[PDB]
Amino acid sequence: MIMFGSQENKDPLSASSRIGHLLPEEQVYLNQQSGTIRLDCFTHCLIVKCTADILLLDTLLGTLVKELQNKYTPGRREEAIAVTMRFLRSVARVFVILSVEMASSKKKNNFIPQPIGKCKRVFQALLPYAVEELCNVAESLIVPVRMGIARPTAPFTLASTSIDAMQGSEELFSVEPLPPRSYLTSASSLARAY
Amino acid sequence: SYLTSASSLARAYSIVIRQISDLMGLIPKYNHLVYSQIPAAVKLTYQDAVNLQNYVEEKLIPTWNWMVSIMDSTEAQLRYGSALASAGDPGHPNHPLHASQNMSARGDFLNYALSLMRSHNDEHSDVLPVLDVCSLKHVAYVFQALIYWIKAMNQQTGCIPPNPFEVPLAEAIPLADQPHLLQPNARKEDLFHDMLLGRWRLSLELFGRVFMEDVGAEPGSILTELGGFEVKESKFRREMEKLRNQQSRDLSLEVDRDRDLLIQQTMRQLNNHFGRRCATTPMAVHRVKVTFKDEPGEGSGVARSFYTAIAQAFLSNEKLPNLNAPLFYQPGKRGFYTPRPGKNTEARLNCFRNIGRILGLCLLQNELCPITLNRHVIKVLLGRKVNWHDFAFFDPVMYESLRQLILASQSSDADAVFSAMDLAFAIDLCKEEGGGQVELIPNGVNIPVTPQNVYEYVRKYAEHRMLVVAEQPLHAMRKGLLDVLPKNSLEDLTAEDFRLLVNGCGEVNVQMLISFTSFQFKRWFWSIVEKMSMTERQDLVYFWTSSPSLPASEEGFQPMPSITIRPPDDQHLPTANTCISRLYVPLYSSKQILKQKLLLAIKTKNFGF
Amino acid sequence: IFECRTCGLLESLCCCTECARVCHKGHDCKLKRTSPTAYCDCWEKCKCKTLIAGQKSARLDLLYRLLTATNLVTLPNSRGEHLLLFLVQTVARQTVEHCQYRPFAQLALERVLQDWNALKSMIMFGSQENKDPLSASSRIGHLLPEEQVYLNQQSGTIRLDCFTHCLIVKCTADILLLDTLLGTLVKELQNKYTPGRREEAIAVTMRFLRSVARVFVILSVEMASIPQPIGKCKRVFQALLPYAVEELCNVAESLIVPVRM
Amino acid sequence: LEVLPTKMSYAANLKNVMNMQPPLTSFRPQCSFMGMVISHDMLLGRWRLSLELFGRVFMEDVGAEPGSILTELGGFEVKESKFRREMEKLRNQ
Ligand SMILES: [Zn+2]
Ligand SMILES: [Zn+2]
Repeated sequence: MIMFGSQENKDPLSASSRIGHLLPEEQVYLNQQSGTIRLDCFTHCLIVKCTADILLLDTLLGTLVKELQNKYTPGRREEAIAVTMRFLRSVARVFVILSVEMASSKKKNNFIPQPIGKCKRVFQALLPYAVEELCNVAESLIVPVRMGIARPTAPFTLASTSIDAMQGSEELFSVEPLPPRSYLTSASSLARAY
Repeated sequence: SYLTSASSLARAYSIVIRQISDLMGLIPKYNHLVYSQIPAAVKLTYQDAVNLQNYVEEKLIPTWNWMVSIMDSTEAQLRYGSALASAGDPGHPNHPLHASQNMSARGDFLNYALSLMRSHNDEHSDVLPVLDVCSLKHVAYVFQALIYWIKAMNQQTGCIPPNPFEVPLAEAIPLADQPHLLQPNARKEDLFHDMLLGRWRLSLELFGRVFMEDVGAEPGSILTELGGFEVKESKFRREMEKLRNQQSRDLSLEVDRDRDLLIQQTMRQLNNHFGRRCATTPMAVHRVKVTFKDEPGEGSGVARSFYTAIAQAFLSNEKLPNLNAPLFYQPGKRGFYTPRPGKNTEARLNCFRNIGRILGLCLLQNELCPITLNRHVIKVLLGRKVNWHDFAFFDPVMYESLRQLILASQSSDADAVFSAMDLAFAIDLCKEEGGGQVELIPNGVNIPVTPQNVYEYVRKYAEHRMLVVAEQPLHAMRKGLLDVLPKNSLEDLTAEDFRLLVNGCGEVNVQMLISFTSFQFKRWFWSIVEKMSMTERQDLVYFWTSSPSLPASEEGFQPMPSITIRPPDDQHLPTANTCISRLYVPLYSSKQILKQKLLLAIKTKNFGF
Repeated sequence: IFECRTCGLLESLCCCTECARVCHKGHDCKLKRTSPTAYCDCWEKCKCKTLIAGQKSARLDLLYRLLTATNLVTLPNSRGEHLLLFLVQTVARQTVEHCQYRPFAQLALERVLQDWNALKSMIMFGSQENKDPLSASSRIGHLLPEEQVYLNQQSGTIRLDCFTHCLIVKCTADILLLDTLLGTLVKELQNKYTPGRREEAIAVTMRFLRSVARVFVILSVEMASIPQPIGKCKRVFQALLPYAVEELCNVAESLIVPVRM
Repeated sequence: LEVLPTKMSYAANLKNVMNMQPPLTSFRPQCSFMGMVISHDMLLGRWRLSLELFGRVFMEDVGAEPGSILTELGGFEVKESKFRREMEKLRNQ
């Protein structure tokens, strides 16, 4: 599951040979990229769409932690870290989107939405690796505003209720990849994400 | 208002960078240019010259890193999108080439944020990255300036040659195989310092289309030089407009519609005009006017009818009045003609000479002259060096058949194979010339070709079929254009540009026609013209603007084509005013029957004013 | 034209700008912006002390001795302009008015630039240890210590820009003045006899080329894609090519920094 | 950061910031951003005027984030709001 996106199932990642290959440099750009749309769909469903049963998330973290401290099997430690790192990148992507959508606690309710609360549980149980991965995620968001990279976009309102936030998130995450054959708003919004 | 300030600061930066480059160009020639002319100037040694260069480079390094990283990132995104188009399929509305690419504010931003996080660890798969290249024009000012620095510092302290190593013609020169890919804006790839300019090929292609009015107005812009048809035709359209309006002497032509008399009348006046003039002095005219008799009315539409009328006389393959063979033929694909040498009489030279003028006259006043020419004959007209790649335009069959011969000569067994063919340096002429073996080199009949000189044999076949057989027409047809257009007005445009300006668009494009013409009746009219056959579109435009084709640019209509809807009347027929290219159609509340009036009007093939 | 309350020159009555600084010095004389067509009326209501011109040969000779014996060229006048700045304004104003003549400032200015002391004062006029009476600075003796710093840093450069702009843009006359300014600068930039002079001439040239680059950029940014004002800026850079390239390198760097960040 | 920021130039200022360069419960944080232990009080005192405009212009957007230092250094404008609303809620109770 986690190492999906790599290898070929149904997408232009598959059939990258002569049929989708005009001299070798076509594959070079098609390679060096690993799919994560399928991975993101699994993560978003497990964090957002599912209920507060909080048993599948514990079950997933139980086996990841168990293999992260396995020594008697040769080479198991290295593949456990690579699996963990890719999974934590997916959770950070969902957490950034969810937190950016929702507004600040202006009503002094002192309540954090359940989907975000599940994201924090993953980060805490994997503290050394989550801290490392959140460092790179933050760097990707603020690098365009360090220079004039722009992509101005347009201002948008901030959702106050949970239901509105779950609306926007699923539009961009429940998506099928592909088959085979105003500037100041963007800077301020990226700075808010950082 | 941020991007306006950032783009202005980038323009101010470029003005300073040019001065450093301009100043540093005077260092080698200081004692001859500055120290002598200026009464009071400093004296420069050599040690401070190299130290000065080190100072400039170290200052410009931070800007170099800023620009290169941005241009590298955008180029990889643009190239990756083109890779996805080839592999992905059309249809699914996220394909880059699908119709949609041509949403809530919240939804629009979340994709940009998601794209950046995915591309940091280079995941970015199966989705086209979000990129608003129209917002990077302050970057384009910086990059264009630093190129100017290194495009001139390199001097201070095309025509594809390869003959061998062939590839199938289907993707080697695709323009030759489908000659209908000549859109006015067709990308050059589809038809067919230095390292950095080629390293960012795609990025410099988008620049010069979105950033040409600003950037490209600068005194040393690469985008202006890198520009293709869109900037070169506008420059030419002004170039011969300047010489058209300055002239105060006009010429009058007078011919009839009859085929035999038309050629006789047209020649009888053209040579008379050259009699009072000189060969060295160009035949530049303010305006040449021709009126057909038995039909009163003078105007622009009459002139357009003439160029088509004179073209059909030479287009056809029948004989001509003696004052003897037809002077054109199609050796390769249909539509593209090559001169017929024939008996090489003095009268034939004038016929090929005088067809040159009408090509220049058409360009001078910017009509269309439907005399389609092969690539090689167009090239020799402009003066560019003919090579062994445009021979593919002469025909696809022979070069491809000849291409296998070099490819087969790459094996040792080909020596035994070559003994079977045992070709010699002799070529049999086509049935066009009446046949007959011709020697490529002296005593070539007794000398059989070998795989050793297949490299040598190939080039002797081409130019024998290219130049010498058509030596006197190509040398005669040339001063036809020469005597009317100046020497220094055609060097910029290539053989590919020349065709679009002379012959216009290859086919009558309805999708361009709608964007060119101006006015529920229209929708019925537009549906009719979509399905009506391709054979008689040329007549409709001939009915429309007295020409079978369309100009390759929107400006090519002087004035713009218009259509006016008259009050309803089912008895009358549509009438076109060619002098203003205005078509009047009665307001018909029916679609199928309206086509009958259009077909009836088209078949008339008559004009009157 | 000017108006004076004390002399009664009002309404239709006016006095020329030459009479304002001599006949009406110290009065309540102010410039007015009305009715551009006029003529002087100073004598009709005042004893005009400007109707007589003296011996011209003695005027120049007197200027020669004052520029040699005395140290008077460094002192600015009551309006804050050093003598060189005043003269350049006169030449620019004169060359427009004097074109309407139907049948000294040029000579003095071309002579003042020829000596090193005047050029040193003009180019470094706003710089510290040189104080403009009318500037908001040179009053820093009663403000808090933190206020006094933040003001020792930064150096006045408006007066230098005004002088440089006039000699390049406004003084559209002959080029003799611009070559004269460079002639004494380059000579003082290659003199090895007087000790402690090379490093001083280097600093003066740096400051001057900074003003030219500031003027050259604004003119080029304003204009669309060669005008004489730009051609004069280009000539200055060529004559001091080693010292112009490095100055332009910093000028370009300052413009692109906010875009880069 | 001992020297008072004096130059009003972005290029020079960026040069300065660059060229100047057991039981687990015993672990203690060690903020030393590019040398020297840094306290929020020192940074707040250094950027004083810049933080007065920030808390007075960007009060509805940047002054609304969780744990923002724009709203607990705020003046009357932020003080008149939370007291009256808190009083109003108590009054209606
Ligand atoms: Zn007075
Ligand atoms: Zn007077």
